[PDB]
Amino acid sequence: HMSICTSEEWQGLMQFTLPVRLCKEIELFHFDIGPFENMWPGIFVYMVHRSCGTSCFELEKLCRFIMSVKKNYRRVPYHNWKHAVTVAHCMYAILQNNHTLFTDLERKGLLIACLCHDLDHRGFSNSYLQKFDHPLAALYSTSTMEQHHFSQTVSILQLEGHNIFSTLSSSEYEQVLEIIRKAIIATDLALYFGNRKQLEEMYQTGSLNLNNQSHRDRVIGLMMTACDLCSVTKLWPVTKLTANDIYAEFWAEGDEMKKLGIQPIPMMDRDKKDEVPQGQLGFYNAVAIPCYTTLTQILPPTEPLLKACRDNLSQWEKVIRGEET
Ligand SMILES: Cc1c(N)nc(C2CC2)nc1Cl
Ligand SMILES: [Mg+2]
Ligand SMILES: [Zn+2]
Repeated sequence: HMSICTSEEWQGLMQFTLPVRLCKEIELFHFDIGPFENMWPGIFVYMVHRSCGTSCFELEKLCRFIMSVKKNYRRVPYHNWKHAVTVAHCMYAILQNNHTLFTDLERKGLLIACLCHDLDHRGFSNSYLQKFDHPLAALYSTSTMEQHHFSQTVSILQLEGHNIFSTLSSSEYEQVLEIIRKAIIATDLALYFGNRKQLEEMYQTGSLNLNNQSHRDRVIGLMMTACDLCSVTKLWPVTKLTANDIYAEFWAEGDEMKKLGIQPIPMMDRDKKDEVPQGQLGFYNAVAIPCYTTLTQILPPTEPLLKACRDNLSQWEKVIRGEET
């Protein structure tokens, strides 16, 4: 079952107003929510109200939904409430800059999918769950955690007073749940490689057509990867601090494996931290740079993400060369 927020929590959120000085900052792709922890639920309400409107959702239901989602993120080093709001902010910046390409249903579904995309993450990878035959891997054979995050999103919507989508027609309700399911499953990095390869081929051959639902689904999937990996698009000190959290979580998985008698892969071994800069250079070359390159080709307003990713790749190269630590 899903944890539920308290009345004090959602009522407090209903009263929040964003300081006007932050309006200019929140619109920027490089915005880092880090320094504003108490404002994170309020920043999410602000982004939903800007993209979709103050009357898109019943305010009481939206505040209960957000505070219950926060309560169902766990105290893990990386896949936590901060990550959820960071990914939702990147989606907000992408949607704001490509507004007319997305329907009202898609913008509301994608912001909610981003806030919920790692719901109830336990700090263990799909690799761990599958290798050790965890019951989640029996229920969900592929994209294990992602299917769980979607099931948890539906469970929160089913809590009394939390169904923010109940006012949609029956056809739009089904459509928004499908947008959310596909977007959350797209955050499984195993699916990204094939998705990006298909999109690059569609773009290069001139067959990419945003009026085609299957092509829209793929573009949305790439947008979800771009948002999920957006710590690589922040200013260097922020990118480096988030990388410490990414590895702290993977090292705890590696420690658990060692206790269970299985040697972890080097990335998850805290005794192999010296290999992190080369691991990051590999991740940027194989995953991040191609992701933002293809995204910028399809959605030119997203170019700042690619520029920042390239800047951070250069910083990791400087670390390898001993110019930075
Ligand atoms: C964003 C992100 C991510 N999801 N996973 C990694 C693995 C340690 C390589 N690095 C980054 Cl930078
Ligand atoms: Mg995830
Ligand atoms: Zn994530």
